[PDB]
Amino acid sequence: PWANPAKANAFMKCLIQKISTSPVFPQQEKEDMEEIVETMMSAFSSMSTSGGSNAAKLQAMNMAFASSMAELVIAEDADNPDSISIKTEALAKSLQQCFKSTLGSVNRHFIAEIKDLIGMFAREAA
Amino acid sequence: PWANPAKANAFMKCLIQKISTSPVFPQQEKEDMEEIVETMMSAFSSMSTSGGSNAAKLQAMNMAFASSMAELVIAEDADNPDSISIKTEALAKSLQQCFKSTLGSVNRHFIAEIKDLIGMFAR
Repeated sequence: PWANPAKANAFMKCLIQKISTSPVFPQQEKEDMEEIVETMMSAFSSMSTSGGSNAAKLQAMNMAFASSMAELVIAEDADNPDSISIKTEALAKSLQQCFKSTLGSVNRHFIAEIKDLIGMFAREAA
Repeated sequence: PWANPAKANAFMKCLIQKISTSPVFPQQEKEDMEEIVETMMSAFSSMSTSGGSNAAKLQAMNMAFASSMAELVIAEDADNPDSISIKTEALAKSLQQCFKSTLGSVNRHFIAEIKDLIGMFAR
């Protein structure tokens, strides 16, 4: 995944541009996805050595970022499993494009865990 | 869950005290868990209540806080996955008493979610 704050920050700014410019998500989702990832990037700065190694911490902080986006897609459209499916692809593609415009290679390890987080979080509502 | 700032600080102080006093957790994980729970709870205090932390924004942070503790346990399986239930039940206990001592009852949902989160993060 990411490590340097210069990479995680530019990843969020790309993501906040892809999300806010995505008509798939209603305005209630565009600003909630805004503050959710904005509260995360402010946290990926208050680390142990800030932009440092962390490992366990950086890993856990990545699953917090993934679960926050995974649940947000679920919690805002749990009534319709169809919208959940189309917004998962609209979110995942916005991720993959930002992995390319900041790193140059998509790491499916973080994207597959999101689709596994969305898949599990969907059934917990059932 | 720990939306409003007052509720979040009491749960934070309880959790940090329960993790530091636990013998199951090693020395390093007590530190990394403290950083994650202080980092996560400061995110809850930025919005809080039901207006700033709406249901969608709250439930996202809840599982974010649940996954941050779940993966931290999953990552530091330095004793091997062979024995991670001891750290799962210990985190489950520490959450149950902090639930009762700061909110009145226990939330069997947020507890079993961590069980699902730890279980799925294992594979």
